[PDB]
Amino acid sequence: GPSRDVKLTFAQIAPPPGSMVLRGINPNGSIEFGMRSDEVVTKAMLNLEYTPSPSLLPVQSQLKVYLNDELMGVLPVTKEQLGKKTLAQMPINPLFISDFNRVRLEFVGHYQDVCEKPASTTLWLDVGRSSGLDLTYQTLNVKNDLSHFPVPFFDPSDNRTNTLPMVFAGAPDVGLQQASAIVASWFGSRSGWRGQNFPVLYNQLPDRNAIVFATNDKRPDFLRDHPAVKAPVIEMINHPQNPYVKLLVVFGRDDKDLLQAAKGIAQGNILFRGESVVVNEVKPLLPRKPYDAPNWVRTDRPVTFGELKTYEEQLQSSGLEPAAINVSLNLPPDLYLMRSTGIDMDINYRYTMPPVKDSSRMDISLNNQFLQSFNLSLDGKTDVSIPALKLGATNQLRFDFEYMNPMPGGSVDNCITFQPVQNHVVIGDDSTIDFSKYYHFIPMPDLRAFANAGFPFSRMADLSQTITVMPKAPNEAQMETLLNTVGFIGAQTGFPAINLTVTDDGSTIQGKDADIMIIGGIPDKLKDDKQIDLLVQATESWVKTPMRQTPFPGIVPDESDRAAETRSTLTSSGAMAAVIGFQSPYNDQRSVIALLADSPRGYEMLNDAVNDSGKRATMFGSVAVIRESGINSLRVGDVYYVGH
Amino acid sequence: GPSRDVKLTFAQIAPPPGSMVLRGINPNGSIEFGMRSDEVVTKAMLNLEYTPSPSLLPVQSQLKVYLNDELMGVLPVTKEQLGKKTLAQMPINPLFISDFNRVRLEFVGHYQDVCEKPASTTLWLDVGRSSGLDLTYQTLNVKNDLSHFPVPFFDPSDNRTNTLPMVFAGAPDVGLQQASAIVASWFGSRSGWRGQNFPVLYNQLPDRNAIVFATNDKRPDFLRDHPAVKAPVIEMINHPQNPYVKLLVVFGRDDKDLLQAAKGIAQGNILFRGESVVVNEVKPLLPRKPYDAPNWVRTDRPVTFGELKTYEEQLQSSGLEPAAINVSLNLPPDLYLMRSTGIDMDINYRYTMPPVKDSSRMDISLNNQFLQSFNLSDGKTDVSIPALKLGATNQLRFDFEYMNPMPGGSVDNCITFQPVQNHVVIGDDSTIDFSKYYHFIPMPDLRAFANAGFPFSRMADLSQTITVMPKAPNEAQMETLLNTVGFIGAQTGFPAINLTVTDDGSTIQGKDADIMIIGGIPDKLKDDKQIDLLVQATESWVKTPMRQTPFPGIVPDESDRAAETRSTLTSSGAMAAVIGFQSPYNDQRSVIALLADSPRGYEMLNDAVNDSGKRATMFGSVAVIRESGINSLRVGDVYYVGH
Repeated sequence: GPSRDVKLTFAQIAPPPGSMVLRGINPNGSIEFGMRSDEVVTKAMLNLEYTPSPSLLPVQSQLKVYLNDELMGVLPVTKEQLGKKTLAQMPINPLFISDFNRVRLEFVGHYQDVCEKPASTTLWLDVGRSSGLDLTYQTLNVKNDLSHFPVPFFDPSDNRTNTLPMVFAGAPDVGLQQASAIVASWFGSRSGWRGQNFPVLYNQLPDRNAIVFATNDKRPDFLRDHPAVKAPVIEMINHPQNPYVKLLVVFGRDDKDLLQAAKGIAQGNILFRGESVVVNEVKPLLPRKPYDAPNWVRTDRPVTFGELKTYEEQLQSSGLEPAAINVSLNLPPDLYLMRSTGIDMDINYRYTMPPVKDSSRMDISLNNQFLQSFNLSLDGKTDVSIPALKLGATNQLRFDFEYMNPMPGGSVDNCITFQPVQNHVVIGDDSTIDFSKYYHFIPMPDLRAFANAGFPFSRMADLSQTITVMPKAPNEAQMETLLNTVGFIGAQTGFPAINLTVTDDGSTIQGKDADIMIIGGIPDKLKDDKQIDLLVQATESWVKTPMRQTPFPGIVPDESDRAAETRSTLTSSGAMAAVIGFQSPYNDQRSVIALLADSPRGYEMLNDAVNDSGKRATMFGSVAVIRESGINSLRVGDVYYVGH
Repeated sequence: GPSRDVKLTFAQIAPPPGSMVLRGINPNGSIEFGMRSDEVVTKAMLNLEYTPSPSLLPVQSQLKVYLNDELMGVLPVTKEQLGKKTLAQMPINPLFISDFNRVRLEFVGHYQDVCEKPASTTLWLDVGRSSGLDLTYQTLNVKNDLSHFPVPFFDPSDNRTNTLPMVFAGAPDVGLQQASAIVASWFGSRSGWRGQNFPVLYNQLPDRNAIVFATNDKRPDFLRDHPAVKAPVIEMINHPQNPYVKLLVVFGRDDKDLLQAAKGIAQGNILFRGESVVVNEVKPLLPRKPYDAPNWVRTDRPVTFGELKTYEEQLQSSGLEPAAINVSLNLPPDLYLMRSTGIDMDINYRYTMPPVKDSSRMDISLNNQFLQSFNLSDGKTDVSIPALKLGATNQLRFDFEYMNPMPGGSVDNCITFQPVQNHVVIGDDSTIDFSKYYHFIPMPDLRAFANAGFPFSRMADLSQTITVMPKAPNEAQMETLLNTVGFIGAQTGFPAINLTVTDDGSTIQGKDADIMIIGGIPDKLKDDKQIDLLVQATESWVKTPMRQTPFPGIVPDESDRAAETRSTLTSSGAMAAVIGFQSPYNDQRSVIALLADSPRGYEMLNDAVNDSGKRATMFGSVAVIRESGINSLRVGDVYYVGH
């Protein structure tokens, strides 16, 4: 079977800073990696480029490698490697590996053997960011059972961006488009932060796990002599060229049957069994609530920290120096602070009584911004008022415990020291955080929330109040960008779009209360609003520039730094994509976000910018222009507030 | 491609104390540099001529060399070189170099082993300012794509002056002059504090990247083969001799199309695509308000610290000794307060609560001068800044001075530990009022012009600004015009797009706008009243204002600033005269004249206007720039601008 040779380095598995330093207080460095439970590793090796300390002793210092609680090897320090950068090759036995492994490097060092100062900064060993673990994956044969779903298509263990191409049969219909969008949104919600890309190709066949859409009419070229189905059925067959890649052929009589199948897949994914699964009836019971997403916190009532734990071992730490506890809480980017009172949180922290009252403080930080420090000299219910002014869509709350332990040293001749004792730190699980007093009222025309959270469309979980307009007979690129943006919206939230509406005519939205989404060409029905700032055409394009451009604006905007100063029009022969956001001419409380290109290369740029989270989270303002030189954003046009 | 050896001394890249000392509380010494993004660094080595402390332990004390959090090598101190001067060269791996690199040196020291105490002045390692980085840049070939604009001409990762020569077609008319001035203003505004220089050549291709201006009738050299165009196009072609340098060719049917192309390049440059960009329609919607410049602070509303960061972690610090938090305020030089109460600001600082009140404080200072102090024993303090040094640019520095009352045990039992760090943060919500001021100042001086360009930069777009130029100017006068326009544009944050370049004095008669004389003073001017330093290329006369006292009062006096003697003399050298006076047509408008007597004088004037060290030392109403520097004096009548 096929076997790839991936060589992951130390710059994408190690902490953000990269090169880690192994001191005496934190001598453990862990890097995590896993396989998709289908491919088997072979010929795995670890290359370490470390530079020991010139002070530590040669033989009494060593670097231990632990794959999973098993010492794979021990590299000692020699007299020549005392202060020189040395390359060490460590073999990794491909037998103790599992679905998820954490290679842990532990460094022990001793510079003095008589009166060594524990936790001294003279001893250190830092691995280089050029290190890497080279391992080859070999693909095995899948059992071909729909019970394991979506394991063969999408495995949550893989950290690489999910690549799931969808193959239509050319010129999708109205129902087929919305069903494919539902499936893509479900896959994006299943993926999450991993990032998802759906390369769509018509009447072709890739060499990767794909999804084949069939409706008993306009079937792909290779779905020949297949019997018609009475009800929507989902069958998992193999590729005819090679049996080492599994497809997903969804069937149905008409577009409505395929939509029912997609709804059953997105919702009833827990009843999948065997190989073929027939859907017969799917009906809801009650609608969803606004601003209610599984990934977003509950703003209606205070939520405990127990509902904000990714793993059970998040709210506890140990060791000579207790590490900082980091918690993530996603919330909608509509929190507007009116009374400047902030949020009130009660932290029920339990700590260790220090030997002396030396103020082993504890600090709370929000996005690397110190909020307040509490003395430490044992649960305490403190009412912490957070002066929150930069609460966006995603943040990170850090509780650090700066422990300083005085150790009796004695005198010059009477050198006596004590080894450090480990301190246990735990945050109270009953601790709560309140977000009820925060209101929902913000400037609408900004798309920073759209790129970070998708707020304009993600008002409700199932996207009921959203209408996406598509051009007649879409090509590959238009459907590709549609699927990509729908999957991104679904991943930013926690629930897929089940009640989304797709239309091919631009006059069908006249008189409806919904958020309009333009994917291809802006229809002439609403193009006359003139609030659309940047328009991309075959070769011409005109943009409007504001009066003042500030890198960091204030909390409340002003009508003086957003008015269009000059309008510049020009034409060229290059590629350029545009992301614009304006007010709908049919309602004063809804918005329209349009992603538009002109050429296939522009669509490719738009897809590369939307799929990747590095280039997408760097846009703000009202308008964004994506070109070969990345993406440039500007805040032009009048501002209109949304909310109450 | 050509290789240029570069030696960056430690003086021009480190903070301006000259040298850096690495103590036990501040062992981090940082050095920032950048890469042009179109060149690759090869054979980079770091030299260090440092002195350690003699009380250091030889093996248990070393220094690191981190390049973007990557240890290139560690240097220990041997017993023989414990107190002596130590020179060491370390090879730097060019693979980890990026657009903006920060080399941080960390020093670890241990003078004792059983009872060593931090914050002690017995252990130290100081690097002299004789060291520097030795690296050889190697240019590459860009993709010739206009989407990366103005990347090949101006990179935000550079630190040296941006020399951008502009090749015209010879004897440019008013339209070409105005277009070149607009382009130079835009480039200077994009550059900013990096320094701007715009040499001009006629039918001479330069070595560096340049901009070519064409008209389809007076075609310059090496462009006769290019076919005629139907509309103003912007194309970036390669230099025929050496392709590693790029030239920006601007075409147009006539001067009006060239001006339109320049206006489009200035404003509509965010959507350049591929190559040969055709600009057709560039029209404005509404005019610009006075005192509306991006770099200058907004006076219509109270301004917060969020709009004055220009950074990400400027309002916060950490470590044992929290570094000072500096915020720069760029105010216009036209500010007058009769109430004399001073501007009030609402500081919302917060800090780490120390264990016991030990008189740890925070000092707020302005222009490197102590202003106020607050004890740390989390607030909305109203601080009234006395307006005594508020000029055109300043620096507001909050320095959190701490001292930790850490115990040390008894004489027979000394305790050991590691000192804890403390974080400080101001918060991007502290506002400062600036609407309680008026715009009324006596303006015969040149300090506001040299520092901010006030009389001409009242409107960021230079709408009411008339610059005269001689008939068929040479390279020197055009260079002077381009340089002064670029400087005015860089002091502000908006390109001068609506400036008016004229050639005859008939347009000056009956027009409400400031005057900028470059070539020479016209006949209607230089009436020998309120005008000094008339240089007829042979002799010159200067007036002494009866007194020359450094550091005058805030409000100037009229008894001292009065002409006493008119000394006339003929010489054989070269001089440049900067003269500021009042226009006879309008009382509010003013006339600034930058003139020279000889080509060497024009060169000295261009050099003075280009740099910034010799420009900040210019004040008064008259400035004479000779081969021995610039000397200024305040003479003439006083006229007030403002209501």
